[PDB]
Amino acid sequence: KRYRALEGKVDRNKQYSIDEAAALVKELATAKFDETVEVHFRLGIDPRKSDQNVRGTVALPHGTGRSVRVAVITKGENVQAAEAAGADVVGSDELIERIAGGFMDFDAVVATPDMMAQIGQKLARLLGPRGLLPNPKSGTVGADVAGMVRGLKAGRIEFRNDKTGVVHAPIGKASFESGNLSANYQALISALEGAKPGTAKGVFLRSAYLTTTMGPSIPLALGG
RNA sequence: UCGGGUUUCUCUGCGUAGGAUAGGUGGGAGCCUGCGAAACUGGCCUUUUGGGGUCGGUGGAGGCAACGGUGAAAUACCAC
Repeated sequence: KRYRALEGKVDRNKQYSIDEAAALVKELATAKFDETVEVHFRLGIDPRKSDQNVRGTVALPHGTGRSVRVAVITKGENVQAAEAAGADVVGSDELIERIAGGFMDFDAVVATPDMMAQIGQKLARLLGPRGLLPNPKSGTVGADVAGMVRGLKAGRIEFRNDKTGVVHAPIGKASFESGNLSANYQALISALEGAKPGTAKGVFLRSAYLTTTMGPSIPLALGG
């Protein structure tokens, strides 16, 4: 159990908005190690059609307690511009053997302009239908594997949708401040309520709830 | 008796592989002694293919997830 002195201070009938929940989120987590509290939203527009899934990304503010994940595949003057920085698993053309041998937990596997065919002639039989490839309009295309892979540096990417009616993206950690849990919360209603491709209904935001390693939830308010 | 709603309580979810239905994210490695995990017999619920609960004989009480297995995710520990 262990449900008091952290839920006794919790009532699921009042409010705790932006400048208030931020000074009461790192609190409701007197459990074990570092404890992050989720930020819940509800995509319940119409959860059973192909044009209601948010097929886009989000970019976290500062620097989380994590790192940077990008398995580059390059050759030439792109190896010293991709190993002397801090990406992930970089070498040469043998990165088709590191992503077809027995491990695919890597992220945005980059390439080279004239070497896109390395992830299109050799890894379009396996890595083809994975939706994690470099193309000339989305993530990282061209010789931009040092400037806009910084969108994979300063911002936890993440792209997912479901079949029920719950969508909750993380802020990172609570190992910061009471003005930085609401600074990470200025990029979640700033990069997640913009999914309107084909058809939708009326009124989007309704309320908000929470989640930890021992809860709980004080319904977050909304406004200016 | 019927019409439904709301709220407390109650759980099915195998087109794929994956030993045993993972239902989702974060703390993804810890505590749990304070709120439905093992399968011998003519089963209800999923339908006499395997699988949570069983009514009772039958009678190892400490563990599991995982590296592996594995996939845009994994079978457990805490909640929405």
